[PDB]
Amino acid sequence: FFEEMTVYAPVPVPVNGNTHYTSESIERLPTGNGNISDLLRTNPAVRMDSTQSTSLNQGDIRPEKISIHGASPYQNAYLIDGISATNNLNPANESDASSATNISGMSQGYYLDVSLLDNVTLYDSFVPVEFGRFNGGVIDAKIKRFNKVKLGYRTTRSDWLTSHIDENNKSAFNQGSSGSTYYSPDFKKNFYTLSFNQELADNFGVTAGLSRRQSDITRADYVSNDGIVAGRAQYKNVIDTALSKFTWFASDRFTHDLTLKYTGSSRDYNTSTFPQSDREMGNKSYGLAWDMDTQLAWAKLRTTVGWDHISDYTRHDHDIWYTELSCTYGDITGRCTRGGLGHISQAVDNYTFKTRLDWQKFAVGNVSHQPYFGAEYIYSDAWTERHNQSESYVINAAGKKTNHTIYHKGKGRLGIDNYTLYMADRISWRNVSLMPGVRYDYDNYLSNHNISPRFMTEWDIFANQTSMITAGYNRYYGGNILDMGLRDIRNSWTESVSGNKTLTRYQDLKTPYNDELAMGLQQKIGKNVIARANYVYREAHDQISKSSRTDSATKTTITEYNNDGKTKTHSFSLSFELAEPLHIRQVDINPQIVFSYIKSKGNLSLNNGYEESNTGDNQVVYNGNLVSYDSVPVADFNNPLKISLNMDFTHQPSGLVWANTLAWQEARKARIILGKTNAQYISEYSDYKQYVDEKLDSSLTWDTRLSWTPQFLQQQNLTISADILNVLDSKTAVDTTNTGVATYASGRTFWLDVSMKF
Ligand SMILES: CCCCCCCCO[C@@H]1O[C@H](CO)[C@@H](O)[C@H](O)[C@H]1O
Ligand SMILES: CCCCCCCCO[C@@H]1O[C@H](CO)[C@@H](O)[C@H](O)[C@H]1O
Ligand SMILES: CCCCCCCCO[C@@H]1O[C@H](CO)[C@@H](O)[C@H](O)[C@H]1O
Ligand SMILES: CCCCCCCCO[C@@H]1O[C@H](CO)[C@@H](O)[C@H](O)[C@H]1O
Ligand SMILES: CCCCCCCCO[C@@H]1O[C@H](CO)[C@@H](O)[C@H](O)[C@H]1O
Ligand SMILES: CCCCCCCCO[C@@H]1O[C@H](CO)[C@@H](O)[C@H](O)[C@H]1O
Ligand SMILES: CCCCCCCCO[C@@H]1O[C@H](CO)[C@@H](O)[C@H](O)[C@H]1O
Ligand SMILES: [Mg+2]
Ligand SMILES: [Mg+2]
Repeated sequence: FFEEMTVYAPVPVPVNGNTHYTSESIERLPTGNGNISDLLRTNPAVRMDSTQSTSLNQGDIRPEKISIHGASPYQNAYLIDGISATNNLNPANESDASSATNISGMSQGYYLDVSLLDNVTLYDSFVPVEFGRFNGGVIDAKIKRFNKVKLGYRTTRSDWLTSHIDENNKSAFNQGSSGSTYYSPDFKKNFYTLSFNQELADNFGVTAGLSRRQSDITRADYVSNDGIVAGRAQYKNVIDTALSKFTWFASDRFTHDLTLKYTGSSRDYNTSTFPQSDREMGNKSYGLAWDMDTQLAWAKLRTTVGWDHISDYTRHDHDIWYTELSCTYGDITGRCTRGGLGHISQAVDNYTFKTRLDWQKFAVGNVSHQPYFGAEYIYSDAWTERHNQSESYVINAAGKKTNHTIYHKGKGRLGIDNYTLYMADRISWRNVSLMPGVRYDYDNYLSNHNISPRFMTEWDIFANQTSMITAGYNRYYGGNILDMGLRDIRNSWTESVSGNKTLTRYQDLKTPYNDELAMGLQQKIGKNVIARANYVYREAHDQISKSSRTDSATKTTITEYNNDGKTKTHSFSLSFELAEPLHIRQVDINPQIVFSYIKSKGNLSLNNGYEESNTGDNQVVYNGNLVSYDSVPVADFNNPLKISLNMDFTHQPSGLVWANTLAWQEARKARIILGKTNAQYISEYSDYKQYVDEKLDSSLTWDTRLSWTPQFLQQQNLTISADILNVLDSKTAVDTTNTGVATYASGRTFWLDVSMKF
């Protein structure tokens, strides 16, 4: 509806607030593990946490965190075919640790292998009324409709990866861990894909995508008090993906779709120091969706009936975790800790009922109107469970148990009703396009009536589509964190002597939101250059943070959640591309320059999210100065300037495609909290928290993918590809400890993949 200059460049970029990633572009770009986060790292609206996936943990194949326009990584709406696929149970808890209540999770409900998706669409700004419950952006994964059998093999290993490690981390890295932080010294990645589409009957068919991504990380199974490794074992990390879509083109009026979705993540861990501490930590999501499109003469009606199960779990091998003062395990003699703390889980089931009505285009004088309305109902069943009774204790040689704790078999469930109403009008007069809209959200979890005004306007300045300006104002209200209401039930299962149970105060919370002011320019320079300039301003208000206290008499820790967090972020992007690529001796060259600049100031850390507790600090000492906390730069997802030269080489006679991305990223600042002993500390300001920012290293990263399709074979069935990540083997310090011990980004990495079509 809005006029747009299509992206012919190597890397997709934001057009009118949205970026489209086709399967061609997902396959052409080197995407590592093939998680949606690998696809979106190149987007100028996105910032990753460079301290997350480092030289120390390339074995892990799970999806990574993404910040859109300064928003936190738990504030994005992840959807599959327009249906919510976001894990709102407790996305901030990523800890791989073992405990009675620890469960590792993230915001992505399904860890989807992107190589099976038809396309992925990211909305970063000018987001329409249909999308909601997010503070930063919307990621919409789309499933292919029948239109072919493809087999794909992809592999990599620790031998093909260069690890830049500080000498201080060498021992922990070789063992495979340091307490609850796990490393991947030795690993082998085998990824298998199977995709097919088959017409089953007249106007009826199905598409099925299956993917098994496995990483076998080798660590020490047992480490002694001395630090002596006794043996090594293989810890299976696997993500299974199963996607399927049935389409029945029943008639001119009706079209039916039935979608089956399933992602199975499973990771084996153990505590090196504790014998018999094996545990399976995982995440399982599956669901169904019946879509129906009814075409009438005056309007189009789209209905969706859906069910999704999103879960995370910890399943120890053992049910008892205990400390023997005189060890009876194997040949261990001293004090030893053995076992595990059973099986726990957390889940949310959504029952979705959506409707959208698209009225036919009509005129009121010379002003063209195309309105649309939506109504949605989502029932959420959210729960946490302790599957088996567990115990902990210290036992003496005689058999006397002390410091005994019992974890009781239990389950706690929550029922939530979510409603959505929305309407927008597509207004078009001459060279001006207008889309005014309003979205309404209500839930009985926080019981807040949320009104989101949504407005974007586009002006074709000369009406020849050479200069187009887009401006807009939009409000984005986020979703809920179900842990707040569920944790107390999980903490009540604990029966111990001096254990503080929890009381969580959250029902008076206002829903967190972003106000956005955005301006976009699409400009044709000369005959062959397309230039895109975008500015996005985001004010993040009523951001969730907390404060706590422990009460002795009642033996309770009272956490009171609040809306004290606030950030201001300025986002700028400048892109240059060619309408026509160069042609030299049959080699087609497609070049692109992308500038991305994101500066954010706030009184919180994005990684902390709703668990942030320092928002009550109105003032801080920052780099020797007593300043307002809101004026201080945000400490994470903080590499402000990004400059990229992207270049695709295509030589059809030889069946070769050469994709290259050269990315220069600005150094991030590592925040350090100063103690009274610190040389830079100021006693004058002792009543305030004091921080110093240490700038680290900038990174020049060259990622490449060389794809060969042997021309001798009829139908071009076979394709062999090589991916090289960080070709220059840049050594970049992503993070540093208080002592000065540095964490490094990953070094040169080689990926080999084969695909056969039939
Ligand atoms: C398509 C994938 C081709 C892989 C070719 C082998 C990659 C070699 O990889 C290199 O090997 C060196 C010696 O073993 C190591 O020192 C380097 O760290 C490693 O990057
Ligand atoms: C219909 C089945 C579709 C997927 C086919 C690929 C499954 C690969 O499966 C893998 O095979 C390996 C064989 O060496 C085993 O060692 C692994 O444990 C297994 O996960
Ligand atoms: C998961 C989908 C459930 C619906 C069952 C599939 C019905 C397919 O029905 C098909 O419809 C065609 C007309 O559209 C006819 O020409 C075919 O003979 C008939 O098999
Ligand atoms: C596609 C389905 C469209 C949305 C259906 C809206 C149903 C509204 O239902 C109403 O919700 C109120 C709020 O909890 C309740 O107080 C009322 O008792 C209930 O009937
Ligand atoms: C949170 C308490 C109700 C849980 C849902 C139970 C089964 C569906 O009952 C729902 O009740 C709502 C009223 O609250 C209505 O708005 C819905 O239309 C109705 O489907
Ligand atoms: C078509 C969509 C209809 C649903 C709109 C949401 C109406 C929310 O309405 C609210 O319902 C609560 C009960 O759950 C009451 O406590 C509130 O007083 C009432 O304002
Ligand atoms: C398509 C490009 C649009 C350019 C928009 C104007 C430049 C925005 O610039 C911003 O202005 C703010 C004003 O208070 C300052 O606070 C920011 O530091 C500054 O970066
Ligand atoms: Mg290596
Ligand atoms: Mg309330």
